[PDB]
Amino acid sequence: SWAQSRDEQNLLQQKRIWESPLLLAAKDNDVQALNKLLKYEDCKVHQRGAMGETALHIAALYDNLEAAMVLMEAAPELVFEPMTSELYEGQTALHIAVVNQNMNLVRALLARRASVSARATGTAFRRSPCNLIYFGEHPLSFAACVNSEEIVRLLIEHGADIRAQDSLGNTVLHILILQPNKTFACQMYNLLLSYDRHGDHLQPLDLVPNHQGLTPFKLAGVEGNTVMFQHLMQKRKHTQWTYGPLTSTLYDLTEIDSSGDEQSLLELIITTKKREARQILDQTPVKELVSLKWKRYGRPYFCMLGAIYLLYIICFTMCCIYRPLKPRTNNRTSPRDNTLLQQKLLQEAYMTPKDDIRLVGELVTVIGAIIILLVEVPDGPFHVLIITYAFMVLVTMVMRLISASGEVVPMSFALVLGWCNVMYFARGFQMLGPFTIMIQKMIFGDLMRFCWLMAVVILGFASAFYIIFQTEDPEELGHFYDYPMALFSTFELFLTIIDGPANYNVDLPFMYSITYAAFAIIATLLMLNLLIAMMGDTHWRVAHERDELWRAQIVATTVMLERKLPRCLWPRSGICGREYGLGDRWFLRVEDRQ
Amino acid sequence: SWAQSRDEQNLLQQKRIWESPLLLAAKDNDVQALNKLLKYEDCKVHQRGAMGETALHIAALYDNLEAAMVLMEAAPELVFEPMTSELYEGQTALHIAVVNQNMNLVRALLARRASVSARATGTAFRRSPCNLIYFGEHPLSFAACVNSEEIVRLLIEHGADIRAQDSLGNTVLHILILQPNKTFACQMYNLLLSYDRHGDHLQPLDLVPNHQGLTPFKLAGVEGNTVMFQHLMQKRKHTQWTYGPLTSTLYDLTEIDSSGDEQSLLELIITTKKREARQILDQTPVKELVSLKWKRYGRPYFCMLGAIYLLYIICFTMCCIYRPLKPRTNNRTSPRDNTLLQQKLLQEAYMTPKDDIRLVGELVTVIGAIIILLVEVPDGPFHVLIITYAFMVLVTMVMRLISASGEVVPMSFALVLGWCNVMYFARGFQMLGPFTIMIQKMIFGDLMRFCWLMAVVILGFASAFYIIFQTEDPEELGHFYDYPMALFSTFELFLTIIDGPANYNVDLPFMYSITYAAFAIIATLLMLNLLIAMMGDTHWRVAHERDELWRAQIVATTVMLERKLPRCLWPRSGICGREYGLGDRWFLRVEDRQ
Ligand SMILES: CCCCCCCC/C=C\CCCCCCCC(=O)O[C@@H](COC(=O)CCCCCCCCCCCCCCC)COP(=O)([O-])OCC[N+](C)(C)C
Ligand SMILES: CCCCCCCC/C=C\CCCCCCCC(=O)O[C@@H](COC(=O)CCCCCCCCCCCCCCC)COP(=O)([O-])OCC[N+](C)(C)C
Ligand SMILES: CCCCCCCC/C=C\CCCCCCCC(=O)O[C@@H](COC(=O)CCCCCCCCCCCCCCC)COP(=O)([O-])OCC[N+](C)(C)C
Ligand SMILES: CCCCCCCC/C=C\CCCCCCCC(=O)O[C@@H](COC(=O)CCCCCCCCCCCCCCC)COP(=O)([O-])OCC[N+](C)(C)C
Ligand SMILES: CC(C)CCC[C@@H](C)[C@H]1CC[C@@H]2[C@H]3CC=C4C[C@H](OC(=O)CCC(=O)O)CC[C@]4(C)[C@@H]3CC[C@@]21C
Ligand SMILES: CC(C)CCC[C@@H](C)[C@H]1CC[C@@H]2[C@H]3CC=C4C[C@H](OC(=O)CCC(=O)O)CC[C@]4(C)[C@@H]3CC[C@@]21C
Ligand SMILES: CC(C)CCC[C@@H](C)[C@H]1CC[C@@H]2[C@H]3CC=C4C[C@H](OC(=O)CCC(=O)O)CC[C@]4(C)[C@@H]3CC[C@@]21C
Ligand SMILES: CC(C)CCC[C@@H](C)[C@H]1CC[C@@H]2[C@H]3CC=C4C[C@H](OC(=O)CCC(=O)O)CC[C@]4(C)[C@@H]3CC[C@@]21C
Ligand SMILES: CC(C)CCC[C@@H](C)[C@H]1CC[C@@H]2[C@H]3CC=C4C[C@H](OC(=O)CCC(=O)O)CC[C@]4(C)[C@@H]3CC[C@@]21C
Ligand SMILES: [Ca+2]
Ligand SMILES: [Ca+2]
Repeated sequence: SWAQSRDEQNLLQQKRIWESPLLLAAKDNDVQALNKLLKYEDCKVHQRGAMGETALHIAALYDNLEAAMVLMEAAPELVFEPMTSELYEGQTALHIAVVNQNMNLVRALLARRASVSARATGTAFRRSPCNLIYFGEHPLSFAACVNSEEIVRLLIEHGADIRAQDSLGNTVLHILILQPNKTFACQMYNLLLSYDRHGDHLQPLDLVPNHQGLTPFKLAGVEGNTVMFQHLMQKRKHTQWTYGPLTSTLYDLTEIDSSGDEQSLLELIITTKKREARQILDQTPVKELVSLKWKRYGRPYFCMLGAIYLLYIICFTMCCIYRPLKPRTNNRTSPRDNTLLQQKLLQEAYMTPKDDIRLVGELVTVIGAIIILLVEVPDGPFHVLIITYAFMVLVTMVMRLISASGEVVPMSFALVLGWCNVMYFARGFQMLGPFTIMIQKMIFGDLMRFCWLMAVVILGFASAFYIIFQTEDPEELGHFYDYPMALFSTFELFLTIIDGPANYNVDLPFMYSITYAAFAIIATLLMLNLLIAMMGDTHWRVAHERDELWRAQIVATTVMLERKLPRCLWPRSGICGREYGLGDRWFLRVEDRQ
Repeated sequence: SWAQSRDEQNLLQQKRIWESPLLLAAKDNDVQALNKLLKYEDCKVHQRGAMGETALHIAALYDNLEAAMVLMEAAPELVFEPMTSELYEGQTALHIAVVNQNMNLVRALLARRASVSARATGTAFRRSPCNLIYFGEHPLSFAACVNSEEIVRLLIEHGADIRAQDSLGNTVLHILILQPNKTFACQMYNLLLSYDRHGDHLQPLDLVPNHQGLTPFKLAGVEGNTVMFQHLMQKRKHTQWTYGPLTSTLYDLTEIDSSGDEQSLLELIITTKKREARQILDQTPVKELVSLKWKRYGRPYFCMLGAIYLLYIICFTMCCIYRPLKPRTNNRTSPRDNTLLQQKLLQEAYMTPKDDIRLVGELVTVIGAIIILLVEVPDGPFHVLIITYAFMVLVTMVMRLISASGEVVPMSFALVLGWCNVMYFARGFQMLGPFTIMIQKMIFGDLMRFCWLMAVVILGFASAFYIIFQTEDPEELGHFYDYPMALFSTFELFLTIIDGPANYNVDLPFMYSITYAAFAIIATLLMLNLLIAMMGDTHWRVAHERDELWRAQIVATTVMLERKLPRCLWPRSGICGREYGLGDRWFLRVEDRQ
């Protein structure tokens, strides 16, 4: 399909080199083969192939200085060449010898008036996961990424705009953050900003956003580039006083903190898929800012929401304890029919003043449900449950207003959805927070992978056991009446949570006692203690990084509280300017000791 | 509040520097800006701000030699300056340039008759956890802590008392033990004691106590400073003979052992909150002294107390086995009323001579209870239980003397409080001692953190299950009658200590079998084996450091036995002086091999 075609275009490129001898001698520099063909007939000086390549392209792509130079006097009208077939579209040979770091050949290109503007918008230059280089779309963006100091100075002299944006809006400082060698990215970064000693009006190149709106300070935090992040912090510092080993220092907090309706750096670190971005979250202004927001305004508001939710769940719980039951009207259709009670009706529900006090609690309940949805629906996993909990009150609101069957099951959902959301509020404690991360990674990581192997062993053995108690007396190790019940027995004999079956009274069915021994060795010993050994590794894995998993829970919570509460209750953190003479910016003081 | 105000006072300091140009040019040395203002109008030569700072202070705090010297001829009447607003109170600039290690500027201060006496009693110099330096309150105490060898010699020449005590009584040798760099603390320590070649009367500076009474030998043991501790031991040694690889050595034991009613070093290491202090407990005189006290007098007395307590608990146990029961008077109020017996009365209790022998045992019991309280109340966790055990005998003493209901429950406390105090006496064995440390750290470390998450899952599911068996026949998986009993069922289905419920006889309630499968995956597999993986780490953690946890149990026990037993049964450990000609001190011989 796609990658098949891309490999075909590589060898069909290899074919048309071997077709034309001018294209062939461009690869291996046979100057004899070159200057024979040039002193001959015209012989297709700009004939293209599948990709749009030329002989000057191939001599550059296979590192031929001499074969290219002889071709230059032969045809100087070429050099402005857009290699263009949908995947290489825009690329020049002046792109090529820069990526190959060929300083002699790009000198001859800039001698013949090369184009340091050319936008390589071909799909092998997009920022995609299927293209394992992203160097930009410009020669100066190419020269920067490959650590090519000489050429970088050379290109700008010939008119290479340091400010030019590619088809994602990224400047060359945005592209240097995306490079995998984080240390060599730093040195080429300063060389481009040094040359921006001109042009300080309109965001002097280290404030210019892309189409996403991010600056190179905020993009280093989103991409997790901590080395570039600690570099750019030094511009946003201010040493204040150095009394011995003490040191006071102000941090800038204009792009780190919530400037306005813009997405702050703490919002973008939480709302990203990249895992390395959460190592920004303990750097020297950020860790102090989160601790200041949590200890002074985040933890008091979170504990008061945790207490109001705890009373509301009791005010839910006590109403569904006292739910309208009555003795039944009809009688037993079977001896197995074994209810002794029945749901009451709304007409005869609220008769006493005792029940008048009850419906207060249920009106506290239902009003709480529409408050939840009006908060949440106009927008992690506890978001899903609290929407499901509000849904389950408004289900059994509807079912009682038309007085129908099965109130219990929408409530049977509701309690465990309701009370396990108190475990949400366990993140407000250092020593209880990452316990819920353990619970998740065991379910979605260890249960949901091994569960398929457990259920295969169930349906194997539970069918195997149900043909042994089908032709028997169903009260006498009646652990198997039904393929439903046999899936309920073997689920609870795998786990050893009910008794391993035996009756020891009657002449027992034979093949069973062979079979349950086969079962109990492989289920209750081998595959149950597989899972216990699995989840023991998950516990060890999450308890190891337990501090940094809790800190990411606090940043997620503090951002969530700050956006939704009104500004008159969440004061802006830090010390304001304009009275201490620093600017209108909002700073933060940190004092340390070395 | 507090730290908010402290940061405001740092930037308001930064404001009033930027207000007055004399204060501004004190920071960055603009001598031009200085000598313009000085050849002008008087212009407030000693105007203060919020903190009481001066221009000579700011030039010293921001390291200006030249700006300070020009200011000295301008106003030589300053230098005696008490910077004084409640938090900086007492501090001189002569304090400041010493902490900044500015040897040229303090030369010009001592040229202009500086004050090496000044007591920086401001709250930013107290020994508090919120001030992360404690260098003392004096310039010589400052110069010592910052490792400033040159200035330390210089100050004493200008009359810096090495013996001066700050507002906690600590001398400079006390303050050098509190410094975090333990190796550089040692070298500056000797330089101050070398200069105490004068003044040997009245405790020659290495015996002088603070207001707590501690010497620098005993303070190094309380603070856990093992490097300073092994240093000061060398003064308290005596090599005795060196026969080949053998070596005999006497240790001093005047401050290590219990000199009298004073608090010995072994008492202060146990009664401290610092954790590093228990690494003193295996140094070369201390480890031999504890082993000598334990093997010769501690372990015999502890095993005899462990045997007398074991007989007393049997003498408690057998009486509350034979407790006054009789057949009941009334009859069954319900079929569920199912006692077949009743408490007897004190009148008809002691009728036979068999019961006369019983009350002997109970008088052994009660006398044992008031002995415990008369021992203990006029003063760790086994202290709390043995006071609670003595309380529970004297509860059921009172209840029988007025012949009332419920003897059993104060006794039901009493047994498990009584017999688990035998586990106290497991510290008298090397291989049984730190088992009780495991039991504590699992309860207060692993249970009491995760218990909140277990109970949340209980009330979630046990409410969820109790609405499924409310409208049923309560004898048929009657594991749920009551929200009390449902909290008792789900506590014992979480733990899988009772059978996972099933009846398999009647048409079963439907939503239950969905729900218990939801429950048994998350309770009996996921969250129960969370705790087993948690407490397995606690076991590994305590069994790793199991020798040094047992040795701290012995020091705690030996000190406790020695204080309470009379002196005529606990002889003073070691070899006395005054007959072997060493002094009146009590020494200890150790023989080793290298
Ligand atoms: C990890 C997730 C695992 C999910 C599955 C775990 C189980 C959850 C499944 C279902 C959840 C609950 C729904 C009930 C469905 C069963 C219907 C039933 O029992 O009816 C009948 C049986 O009929 C059957 O046996 C149907 C089952 C076919 C074999 C299993 C395939 C389904 C899953 C496999 C997919 C492979 C996935 C695994 C590998 C990829 C009942 O018969 P009876 O009334 O007793 O008749 C008496 C006979 N007499 C009349 C002669 C006297
Ligand atoms: C994980 C592995 C664990 C083992 C699990 C087994 C794995 C496979 C093992 C063995 C596979 C072979 C199974 C043959 C079964 C047919 C025999 C028969 O019909 O029984 C007859 C009984 O008479 C007997 O009991 C004779 C003995 C048969 C089994 C011999 C020991 C097998 C295990 C040796 C050691 C194992 C070596 C393990 C390797 C270390 C008939 O029974 P009945 O009572 O007369 O009446 C029946 C009436 N009914 C039909 C209505 C009910
Ligand atoms: C780690 C420590 C955990 C502590 C809690 C663990 C549990 C220990 C708690 C208590 C210990 C024992 C005391 C008994 C109290 C219950 C009273 C009761 O059952 O009465 C009644 C119910 O009423 C209730 O349901 C009250 C419980 C409200 C919800 C739970 C809140 C309390 C704990 C949560 C605090 C959050 C802390 C967790 C997160 C921060 C009994 O009802 P009935 O008689 O069957 O009536 C039949 C109805 N009929 C009349 C229609 C027929
Ligand atoms: C940790 C997770 C473990 C799973 C736990 C479950 C989690 C959530 C799962 C599912 C949520 C949805 C629940 C819907 C229940 C309502 C249906 C109903 O009313 O039943 C009817 C029965 O008729 C049936 O049995 C129809 C089948 C319903 C369930 C289908 C399989 C669900 C699990 C698929 C596989 C799971 C996939 C798991 C992912 C790998 C009514 O019953 P009745 O007998 O006719 O009479 C009732 C009388 N009574 C009211 C007095 C009692
Ligand atoms: C009816 C009376 C008693 C008024 C009180 C009702 C409260 C019980 C509810 C109403 C809506 C509120 C909620 C509003 C929305 C939020 C979402 C929040 O969602 C998450 O769990 C974040 C998910 C994640 O990050 O993993 C948790 C509950 C919270 C703070 C609130 C919890 C409690 C509140 C105050
Ligand atoms: C009543 C019957 C029909 C089923 C009810 C069981 C499940 C639907 C619920 C109830 C309790 C569980 C929850 C309990 C707690 C966890 C932690 C987890 O929290 C996190 O996301 C960790 C990261 C963070 O907190 O930020 C999210 C939900 C999860 C897996 C669970 C999701 C689903 C579970 C199995
Ligand atoms: C009535 C007749 C049988 C006389 C014998 C009574 C003994 C059973 C009791 C009386 C009070 C004594 C106690 C006195 C006080 C101490 C406190 C000691 O406290 C602790 O557990 C230390 C706590 C800790 O360091 O963690 C334990 C028991 C002990 C030695 C004694 C145990 C046994 C004694 C001899
Ligand atoms: C009868 C019912 C109502 C409750 C009785 C149970 C608890 C009150 C007691 C009985 C046994 C336990 C104790 C058993 C032994 C441990 C070891 C622990 O010993 C230590 O302090 C270790 C350090 C040292 O020994 O010096 C202190 C008490 C502890 C946790 C326990 C404290 C409380 C427990 C749970
Ligand atoms: C073995 C564990 C740790 C997890 C492995 C896979 C589970 C995801 C599967 C295995 C088979 C189970 C099923 C087994 C049979 C039941 C019957 C249930 O409804 C009924 O038919 C019985 C209701 C009644 O008896 O009235 C629906 C699905 C359920 C809980 C199960 C759903 C999920 C389970 C736990
Ligand atoms: Ca059982
Ligand atoms: Ca069992």
